[PDB]
Amino acid sequence: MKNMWKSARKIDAFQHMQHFVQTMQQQAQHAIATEDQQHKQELHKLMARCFLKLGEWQLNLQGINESTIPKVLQYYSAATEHDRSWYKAWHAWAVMNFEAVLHYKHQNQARDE
Repeated sequence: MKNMWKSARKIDAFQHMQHFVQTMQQQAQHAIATEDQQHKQELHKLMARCFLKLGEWQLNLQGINESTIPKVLQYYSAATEHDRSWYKAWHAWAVMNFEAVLHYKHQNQARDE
């Protein structure tokens, strides 16, 4: 799916990503055991990478606005929750929040006039 996105097929890849992460969450819910818990850590890593890609691709497609910011924020928060010790996830989450701050500042300036 990363290759699909790199092939310019964006919307379909993103929808597939949503479906795949939902399925992967369902599988996690189905996953309860010790060695299965290790596979669940692997699941968390993979699906946190996935959530980061969901946030990034939704940002790229739908741009930045009041409606889009909550969804990507939710994706990145989920990614951080899945892996708290991944630099990319936390950096992306902070970058998104900072961009939201800048966006609201810009609309403050617009509202001033």
